[PDB]
Amino acid sequence: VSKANVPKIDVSPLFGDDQAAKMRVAQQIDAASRDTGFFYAVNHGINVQRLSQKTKEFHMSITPEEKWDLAIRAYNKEHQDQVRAGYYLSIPGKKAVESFCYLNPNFTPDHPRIQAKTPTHEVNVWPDETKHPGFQDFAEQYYWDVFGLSSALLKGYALALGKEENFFARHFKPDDTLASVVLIRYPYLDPYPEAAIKTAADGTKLSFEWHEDVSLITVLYQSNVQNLQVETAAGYQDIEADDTGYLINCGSYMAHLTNNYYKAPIHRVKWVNAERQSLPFFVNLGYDSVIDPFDPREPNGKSDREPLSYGDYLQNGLVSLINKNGQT
Ligand SMILES: CC(C)[C@@H](NC(=O)[C@H](CS)NC(=O)CCC[C@H](N)C(=O)O)C(=O)O
Ligand SMILES: [Fe+2]
Repeated sequence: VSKANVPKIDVSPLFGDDQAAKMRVAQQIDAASRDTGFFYAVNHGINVQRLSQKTKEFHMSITPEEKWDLAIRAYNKEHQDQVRAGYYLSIPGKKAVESFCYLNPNFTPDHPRIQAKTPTHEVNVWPDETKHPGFQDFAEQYYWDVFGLSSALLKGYALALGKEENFFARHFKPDDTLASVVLIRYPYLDPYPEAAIKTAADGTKLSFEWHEDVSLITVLYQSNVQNLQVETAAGYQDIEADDTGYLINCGSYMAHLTNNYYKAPIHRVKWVNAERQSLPFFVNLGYDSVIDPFDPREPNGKSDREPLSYGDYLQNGLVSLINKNGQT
């Protein structure tokens, strides 16, 4: 019933060289991360009007033929190499949500991780240029725009924890990041299929159940339709929508590294019968990236938790999320 306190943080100093101003941003990241776990990043420099318009044009013009040709393995047995990247189909009358996921544009057939067949690395699939002119160029450019924003955010998290600003960002590299963009369409449907609505223990109608994120951080743009709720000790609280800002939260890899000092907030998606967009960028590191866990509450920072390689974390995490909350 209540509304979550989600502050709006001007992140523009993180692109600059005024070190005190960066510290003032870091303090606000720290405070939000220790409270509900969510904040809006504002003054971020990304053209989100164009993001939303180009995503809508793609979602509304793609045909069933094209969806089959781009489908991940869960929907097309022919595409055994597409576990992450491709189209995630809706099922008329049963499943409302549909989406398109793409990975690092640098993952080509000649990339060494692709040649080694390393798990979680795939080459992106794209629609025909002539049916969707400019879409691939836009989407690859967007990847690097949100990469740049995420790199700056990571400097803020580092300073917030008392570390040098490259503590996380040094592991977040264009040549090997496992980060993904997902372009999700939540449709207006009348009648809305009952199989696509889940009922929470507390009676709330949901589109996606409670979870912690599989990410270091999650950088999310959504249309202006309220849908997210965050769990607190006193129950779920509504996150108000803001279609000019990016909603930021930590994933479970951050909670692991920090001995839960920055928790991964549990959140869920309420069912709303409205046409809307949900466009997450999941900040993932490289396959071999390892950050030694530390405990910010302890003077010496010592913690007993085992270091975890990002690749093993991600592979287990994505499968666990499918098993718990369903194939999307
Ligand atoms: C809550 C939003 C981020 C969005 N949900 C989501 O994106 C949910 C929960 S964080 N995320 C996932 O299913 C993980 C997708 C991972 C992606 N295929 C990849 O290979 O990297 C929604 O609107 O449902
Ligand atoms: Fe999430």
